[PDB]
Amino acid sequence: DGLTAQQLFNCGDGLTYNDFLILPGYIDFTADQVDLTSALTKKITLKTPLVSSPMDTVTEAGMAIAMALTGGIGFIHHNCTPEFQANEVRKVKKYPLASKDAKKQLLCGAAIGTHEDDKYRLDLLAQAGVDVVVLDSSQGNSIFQINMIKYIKDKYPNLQVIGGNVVTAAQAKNLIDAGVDALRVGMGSGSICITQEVLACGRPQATAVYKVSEYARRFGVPVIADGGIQNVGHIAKALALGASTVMMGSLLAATTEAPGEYFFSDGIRLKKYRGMGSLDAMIKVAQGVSGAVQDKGSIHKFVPYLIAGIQHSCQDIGAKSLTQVRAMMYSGELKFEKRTSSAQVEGGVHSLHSYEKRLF
Amino acid sequence: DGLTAQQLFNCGDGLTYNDFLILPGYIDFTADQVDLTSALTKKITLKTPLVSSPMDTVTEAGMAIAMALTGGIGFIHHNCTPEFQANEVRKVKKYPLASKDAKKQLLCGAAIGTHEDDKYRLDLLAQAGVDVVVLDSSQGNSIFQINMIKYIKDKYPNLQVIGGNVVTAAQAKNLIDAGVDALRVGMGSGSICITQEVLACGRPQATAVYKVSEYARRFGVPVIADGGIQNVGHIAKALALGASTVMMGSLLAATTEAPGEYFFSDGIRLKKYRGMGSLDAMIKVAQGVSGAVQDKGSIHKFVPYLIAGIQHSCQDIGAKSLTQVRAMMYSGELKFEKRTSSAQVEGGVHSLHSYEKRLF
Amino acid sequence: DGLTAQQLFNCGDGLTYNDFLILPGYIDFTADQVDLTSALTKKITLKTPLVSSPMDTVTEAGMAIAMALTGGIGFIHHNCTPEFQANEVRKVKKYPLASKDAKKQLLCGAAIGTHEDDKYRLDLLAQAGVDVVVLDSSQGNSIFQINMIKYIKDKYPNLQVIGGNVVTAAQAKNLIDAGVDALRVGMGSGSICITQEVLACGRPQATAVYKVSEYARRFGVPVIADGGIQNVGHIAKALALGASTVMMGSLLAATTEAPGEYFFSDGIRLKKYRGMGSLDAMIKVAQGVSGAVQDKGSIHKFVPYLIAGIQHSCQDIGAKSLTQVRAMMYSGELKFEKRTSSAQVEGGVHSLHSYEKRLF
Amino acid sequence: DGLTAQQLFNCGDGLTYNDFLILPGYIDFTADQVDLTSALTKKITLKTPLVSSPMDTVTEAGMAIAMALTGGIGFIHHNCTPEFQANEVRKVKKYPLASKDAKKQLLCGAAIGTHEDDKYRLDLLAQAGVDVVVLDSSQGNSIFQINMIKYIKDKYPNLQVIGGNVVTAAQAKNLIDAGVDALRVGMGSGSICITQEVLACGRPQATAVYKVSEYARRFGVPVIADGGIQNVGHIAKALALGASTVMMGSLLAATTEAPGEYFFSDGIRLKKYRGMGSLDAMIKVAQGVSGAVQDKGSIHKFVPYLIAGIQHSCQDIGAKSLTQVRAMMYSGELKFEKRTSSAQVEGGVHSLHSYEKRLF
Ligand SMILES: NC(=O)c1ccc[n+]([C@@H]2O[C@H](COP(=O)([O-])OP(=O)(O)OC[C@H]3O[C@@H](n4cnc5c(N)ncnc54)[C@H](O)[C@@H]3O)[C@@H](O)[C@H]2O)c1
Ligand SMILES: NC(=O)c1ccc[n+]([C@@H]2O[C@H](COP(=O)([O-])OP(=O)(O)OC[C@H]3O[C@@H](n4cnc5c(N)ncnc54)[C@H](O)[C@@H]3O)[C@@H](O)[C@H]2O)c1
Ligand SMILES: NC(=O)c1ccc[n+]([C@@H]2O[C@H](COP(=O)([O-])OP(=O)(O)OC[C@H]3O[C@@H](n4cnc5c(N)ncnc54)[C@H](O)[C@@H]3O)[C@@H](O)[C@H]2O)c1
Ligand SMILES: NC(=O)c1ccc[n+]([C@@H]2O[C@H](COP(=O)([O-])OP(=O)(O)OC[C@H]3O[C@@H](n4cnc5c(N)ncnc54)[C@H](O)[C@@H]3O)[C@@H](O)[C@H]2O)c1
Ligand SMILES: O=c1[nH]cnc2c1ncn2[C@@H]1O[C@H](COP(=O)(O)O)[C@@H](O)[C@H]1O
Ligand SMILES: O=c1[nH]cnc2c1ncn2[C@@H]1O[C@H](COP(=O)(O)O)[C@@H](O)[C@H]1O
Ligand SMILES: O=c1[nH]cnc2c1ncn2[C@@H]1O[C@H](COP(=O)(O)O)[C@@H](O)[C@H]1O
Ligand SMILES: O=c1[nH]cnc2c1ncn2[C@@H]1O[C@H](COP(=O)(O)O)[C@@H](O)[C@H]1O
Repeated sequence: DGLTAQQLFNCGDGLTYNDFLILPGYIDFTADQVDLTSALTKKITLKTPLVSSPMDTVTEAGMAIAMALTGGIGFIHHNCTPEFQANEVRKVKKYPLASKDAKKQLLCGAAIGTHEDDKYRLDLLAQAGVDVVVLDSSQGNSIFQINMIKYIKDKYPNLQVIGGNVVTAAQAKNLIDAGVDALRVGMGSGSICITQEVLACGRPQATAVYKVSEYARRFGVPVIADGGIQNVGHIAKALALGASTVMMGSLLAATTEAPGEYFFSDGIRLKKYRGMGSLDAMIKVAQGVSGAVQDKGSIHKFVPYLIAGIQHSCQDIGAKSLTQVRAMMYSGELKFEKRTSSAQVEGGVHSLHSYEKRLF
Repeated sequence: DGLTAQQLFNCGDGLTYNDFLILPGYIDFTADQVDLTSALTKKITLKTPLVSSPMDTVTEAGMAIAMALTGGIGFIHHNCTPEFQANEVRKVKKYPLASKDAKKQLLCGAAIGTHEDDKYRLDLLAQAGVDVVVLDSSQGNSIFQINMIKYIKDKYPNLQVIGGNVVTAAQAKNLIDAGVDALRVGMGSGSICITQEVLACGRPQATAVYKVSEYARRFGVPVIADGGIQNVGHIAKALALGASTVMMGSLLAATTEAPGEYFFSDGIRLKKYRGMGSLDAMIKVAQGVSGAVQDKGSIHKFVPYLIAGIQHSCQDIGAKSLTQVRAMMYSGELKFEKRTSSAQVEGGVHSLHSYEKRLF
Repeated sequence: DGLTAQQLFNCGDGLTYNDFLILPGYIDFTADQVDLTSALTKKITLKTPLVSSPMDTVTEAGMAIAMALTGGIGFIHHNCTPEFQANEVRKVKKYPLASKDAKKQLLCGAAIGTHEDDKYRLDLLAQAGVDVVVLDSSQGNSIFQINMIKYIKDKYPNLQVIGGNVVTAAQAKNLIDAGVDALRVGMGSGSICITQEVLACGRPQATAVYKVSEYARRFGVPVIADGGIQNVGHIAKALALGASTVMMGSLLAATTEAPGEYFFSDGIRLKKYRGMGSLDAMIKVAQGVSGAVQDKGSIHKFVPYLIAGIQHSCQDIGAKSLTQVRAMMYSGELKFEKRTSSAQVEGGVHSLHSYEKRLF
Repeated sequence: DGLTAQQLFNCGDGLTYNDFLILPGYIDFTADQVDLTSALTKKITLKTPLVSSPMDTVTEAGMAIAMALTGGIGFIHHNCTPEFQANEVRKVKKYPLASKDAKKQLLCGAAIGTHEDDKYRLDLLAQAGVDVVVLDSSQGNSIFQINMIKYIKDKYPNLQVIGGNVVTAAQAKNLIDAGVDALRVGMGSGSICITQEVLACGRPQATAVYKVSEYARRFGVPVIADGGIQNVGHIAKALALGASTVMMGSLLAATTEAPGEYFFSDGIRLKKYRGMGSLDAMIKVAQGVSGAVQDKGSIHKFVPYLIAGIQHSCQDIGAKSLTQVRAMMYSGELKFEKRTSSAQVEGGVHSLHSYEKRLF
């Protein structure tokens, strides 16, 4: 009855989060007894598996503080001067589940590129007290990224470095050999991303998260699942497939703590959201779009809802912690099954004249 | 020519009712010679395979009386004070194919939870003379449900108990060992249900109905197929896959006997219909939506139409009774075949400028 | 390179006409050198493979005359008094590729049921000079149809009888043993049919046409492909899969010779079209809808377009006659390939702001 | 990890460009170091892989000059007098990556049919100095085309002849034996083509491009991929599957250099675009539609964008030239993976209220 993850993904099919479900297990505990403790890198641990994306319409100091206070972490974007990014990290560091360091200050992440401006940008961020840095690229398996990783681990031996983006075990081997402390996974699955239309390169997100995690777990390197998360079930699926944490953009967009002001159109409230490879953000080929997302309220209200939903999902599948979810996934005890297009219709809201969908 | 059910469902695919058809057989009898007699539990038998769902917008005493008079049964909902549910059961018991007990009163079902308030609710329902009780949960394979079943079978040895919801043979083993008299099958396939999108857990309904019934038939325990029934063909498919009875919500919603008033919107008549896990019905995470369904008239006219349609379907496939349909299915005499997206388009109404679809 | 029909259909998939294509061959002749001569029954031959459906919104004497004059045949419907159907057959018989009998009168077909009124209806049609009769049923594998066939072949040994509808080789065995002269194939594929929705019984049309023809060719019994023909490519596919002739409803509906008046709605011209199992046409369960189809002009203009299109299709696949098309299909010389949903999008009109589709 | 092209296309599935992706490789060079040099025929080489289609709404002398100046080539259409086509070729020959001949004049292509008017049309095009000629047919594997090829290679031994259209290795064998210098590939995949609807004959474009190229590479004969190119990723996929050059219609339609005037509808600017087999372009059966495409600016701006996009795609997959892309594809070093319908949705723009899509 059911299929194990190894035989679900080694079929060669192009599986996404919407193409499968997890089969229910046995329940002998309540939902809020479930532990969501998660390893971000080899040496940084969070109370929750949630990470904010380093985009200029998603993460500044206000978003980073709110994610850290709710038990996650925020990565500040680099579409600004080195001075500005360092000042934002300083505001986070100088501000029950809160994510904190050895001095009891909030944890903060930052993003950098792989050019020579980024070697100076790194120094300002290290002086500002950054806890972890992510090399922000579409295709992280490059000589430019490998030279940047080898430079950082020599200059600042204490710093935690996240490599990527990657979608295959061959790409992960080079970055793990180069000494990264974690891997960012996904290519083209993001809500605002058109990289697969424009360059024919990418991967369906569920098989990518599963494949890279199966290779990376052998070296003690955790995986961050990034792009294409639309709901709490997508977070549960990403963690169940081997990811240690989940990074999101559009799902945290249009919250009170996200950068940019609110506006009105068609009688409803909106906030701007755009890809870092859109012409708006940057002979010059575009890799993303710019648009808008509906208002979602404060992260101090929305993150507790995601936490309750992940706990309820772990209870339905029979696991007391995310560590136990991944252990029963790799051992073949957790079970999955595919969905046909008809099953996807049967699984959504159907056969009603009209309906109202409130989540919490 | 064609595939048996055993080789149709052991392929590992995510099959739903819309993904297959039943191949025609040989006809040597008229349609109204077909017998629809069905076992609800180990000791309760109905003239028809139809069951009303225990939802607050579907089953109260008026709905339960009409279903029993038409040869089916109604399960009264528990989103009310225990006094009110016992009084509704009392009104059903105080009221040619009618479903009745040894005292010649109509048969009545009731629903309860698995908390400690439900031990008191159970005693009032037993006082009121209830014939069968269903433990109403999204994931019935739990210590809470198993302790509730073992308590009921000791306190009232005469009472018939229905377990679930379940979608796998591993879940059914625990409830059959605990002593249930029938199993409720389905998770997330309901018209008003978003559990699969919020918690990533569930199963396509046709494979769930087929697999739980194949395990349960060996212990003499019948199966009730619940959620995702849109038409008479779905009822015929559910019974052909091994189910003894079929439970529906939205298909019996907006009938004259269902609870709640009628109202007009967009020039047409409607009645409210909602999931028991919707915020409207019940820090708190929603598992269903609330909406509306178009008016359908009285169950005293609508149920006879479903009965005639199931008889016509049994005639087309060559069987004189539902018992014979399940016997031909398990022996490999009955045949099935898959449908691609193009076959589903060819099977619906197509190639017309406009059309009118009256069923009876 | 490519797949033979035997290995395309013995995969167990639910294939429809839209799910595959025919691979091109070698051309050494012009398009109008192709011969479309087709056997309707064991003793009736037509210049073309086209047959009009016996529906009350499709075939009366005017349609039957035009179909016969253009090289096909028309089957008159039975939703009228036996007197009226016999008078319509009389008007066809009383009237360069024209379909004619030994007396040089036009050929005419008629439809009858399997009840005892039909034994009298048959005699009026036989005296009216009918050339062939079809038993008009949704599921022709019945004791009622077998007794009717055995009665007709004894009463009128000269009469040609078409059995069906069938979709499997097991159904065809009984009717071929009973002595039918041809088989009508298809169940639920028609434009106005909801039999699969309501009774769960039917079959995808391309696999049904292929499987019944493969069994029937061994006894010299031809096959008529009926229901779900939307364009000339569907006619070419039906003939290539083993059918001797193709029957259509909606494709010949709203022509000048079809019964019923024209009317205007939404600024365009329409004619009524309905299923024989719709409540409009006939305690009672509906098996079809009633609607409308856009005007197509005269059959004396429209049938020549279908003839030219089938000749062009035979030229592209490399065959000088329909006999040679079926010979290369059964020998494995003709090749086919499957289509994914994306291939169906690439195969239709795509990537335009607006367009106009003119066929001839 | 991933599938090679040989095992992706030998599955028998109906694959299109949208049904797969290319997995990323290793990067150790910048994007504008990538070489796009491409062989058009056995003796003509271009700086870029881009070709203009010979359609009356796409290629006249203005379009041919602009494509040649940007490093590609244009084929002039033949839906005009032979005198007019020769005069257009004359204007192209009379006019840093520019495509040129031994006399340092721009390269020019022309189209001809397989009738006896075309033997005279050929002589005027040779008079005018044409560099290459394409035999313009829907099904090029015919006695008419083979006699035309054998006539041209004897009359003008210096002329380069392109055969087709073909979609199978059996069709290519006859034209390669006849002595063609290149093959045009595709049937029914074009934006304005309904050949698969009307004649049931054609092939999904990605499998056709891959299979004809695998057979043709053994004889040193290059392949031109024609029809169904919607974006830069489609060009990258076509070249990666073995094509030497890519031909497009709709993607170059509504540019400043394309023939026909601009017009306004619904507040936007448009230009007419139609299939050569539409009734507008030419008892007669249509094989294409006529419509409109939105304005796209000058080819001197649009072609550089396509060049930058193909270079970026080659960089993401790890290749310094198109020659190396095809070498990694045939050796099994390049990797691909399939996409389910859900993966195609995840890969496009999703989960936004509104968005703006600018490419450059
Ligand atoms: N799937 C994804 O994750 C994805 C896809 C597209 C864009 N994006 C987002 O958009 C942003 C842009 O991504 P990107 O990949 O263009 O960033 P990038 O700076 O790596 O890309 C610039 C290009 O210049 C080249 N380059 C990079 N570093 C270099 C160096 N040191 N020397 C010489 N050449 C060098 C690379 O080949 C690269 O294609 C990213 O921050 C990312 O978050 C993400
Ligand atoms: N697929 C489905 O069938 C489905 C899915 C969702 C909701 N529903 C409907 O919505 C209603 C709500 O379903 P539900 O599963 O939330 O009901 P429930 O009362 O079982 O759920 C409440 C939660 O509290 C916990 N719990 C239950 N009994 C307990 C006890 N005795 N002690 C301690 N903890 C206990 C359980 O872990 C459960 O998740 C149901 O009546 C059902 O009809 C159905
Ligand atoms: N897929 C299809 O081809 C399809 C499906 C539905 C309807 N239809 C059309 O609608 C019309 C109605 O079809 P139908 O199958 O209902 O016709 P029918 O007269 O065969 O059906 C009437 C019912 O009465 C019973 N019956 C038939 N003859 C009998 C006899 N001699 N004695 C006792 N009982 C008998 C049969 O079991 C049948 O279900 C047909 O003419 C057909 O063209 C076609
Ligand atoms: N998939 C495709 O590539 C496709 C499909 C349809 C149309 N088209 C376009 O439309 C145009 C029309 O295509 P077409 O195939 O009809 O051109 P065509 O001139 O080859 O077709 C005319 C028909 O006449 C016949 N014929 C051709 N040459 C002959 C000769 N010398 N003697 C006797 N008979 C002869 C052929 O059988 C052919 O079907 C083409 O230029 C093409 O670009 C393309
Ligand atoms: O412009 C872009 N194109 C493609 N991907 C991008 C772009 N900008 C950001 N991304 C990715 O998109 C993710 C956010 O996707 P989302 O959570 O689905 O909304 C980011 O974390 C990046 O991995
Ligand atoms: O809130 C909810 N979420 C999910 N499933 C529910 C909920 N409430 C009821 N159900 C299920 O939905 C079924 C009715 O589904 P329907 O017949 O498709 O309309 C019920 O019998 C329950 O099994
Ligand atoms: O009411 C009905 N329900 C289902 N099938 C029918 C009905 N009436 C006619 N048919 C079938 O529909 C065919 C016509 O289908 P069409 O060519 O697709 O429009 C007829 O020849 C019959 O086989
Ligand atoms: O009328 C027609 N029907 C079918 N295919 C055609 C027709 N006219 C041109 N073609 C093909 O369509 C291609 C252009 O397709 P596009 O690039 O997708 O817009 C041409 O290069 C021809 O191969």
